[PDB]
Amino acid sequence: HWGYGKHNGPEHWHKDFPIAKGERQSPVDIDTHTAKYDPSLKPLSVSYDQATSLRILNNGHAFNVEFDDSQDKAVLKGGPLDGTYRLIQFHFHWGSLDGQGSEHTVDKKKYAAELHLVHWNTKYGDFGKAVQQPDGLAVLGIFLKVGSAKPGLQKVVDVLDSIKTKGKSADFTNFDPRGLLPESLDYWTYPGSLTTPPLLECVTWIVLKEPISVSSEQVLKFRKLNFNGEGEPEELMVDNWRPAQPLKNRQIKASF
Ligand SMILES: NCC(=O)NCCOCCOCCNC(=O)c1ccc(S(N)(=O)=O)cc1
Ligand SMILES: [Hg+2]
Ligand SMILES: [Zn+2]
Repeated sequence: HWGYGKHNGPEHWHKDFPIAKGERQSPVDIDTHTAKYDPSLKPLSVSYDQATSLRILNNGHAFNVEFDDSQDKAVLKGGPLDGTYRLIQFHFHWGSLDGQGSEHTVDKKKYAAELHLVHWNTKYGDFGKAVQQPDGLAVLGIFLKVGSAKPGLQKVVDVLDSIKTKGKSADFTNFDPRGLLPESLDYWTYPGSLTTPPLLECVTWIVLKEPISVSSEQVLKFRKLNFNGEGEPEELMVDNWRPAQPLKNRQIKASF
């Protein structure tokens, strides 16, 4: 099955998921000189004071921190969006080296990692239904650059040892996502898709201008994770990112 290896990597995904070559894929390069300043763009509204984290899980392609989304607990609104989007999970994409790892690029510049905070439009009732609509999801993308440690990320880093292989999970309550946000909420937005199979084109991307910094040691722990399950040949979970895809006439709007 699909992965990031040379035999099952992104270049092969189109075979089982033809949408891989659709008209609104994701990730893309943000050409900052071609991005359009849209004055009609509203400021983002991140309401995560009430977020209820549940657990963390190694799903074989990344680690996900899941939240309780049975109620309007942690939501995203404003920006290019209409209605409320509820946080379901967050995960990262990282590289084998500091010079690569992000999915989206800014003027072809790659970051060490990229944080994705996944939300689904509540008008559709459930996540499964949101994935069948063109305005079904909203993913908040935050770039990670190597520098100073991120206080707020440390809690995640420490549990990683507990979910080393695919299929492992650990309780992960009382995690506050606000600790992962940059100071500024300026963003780029464009119509896109999931970045992993099934690559559904249901996402409104909100990519923050300002990156968060993490330490070398924080990033290193990410790379200690395994793609494989327990008792199988060890394969380091690195470079779980997809290359930039053709914009194809879509327009990237800037809130700044
Ligand atoms: N009805 C059968 C069926 O499979 N329906 C599935 C409904 O939607 C399924 C989508 O796959 C779910 C798993 N993936 C994700 O949730 C998921 C979420 C976000 C991103 S990303 N990287 O673009 O932020 C990538 C993947
Ligand atoms: Hg869709
Ligand atoms: Zn992602």
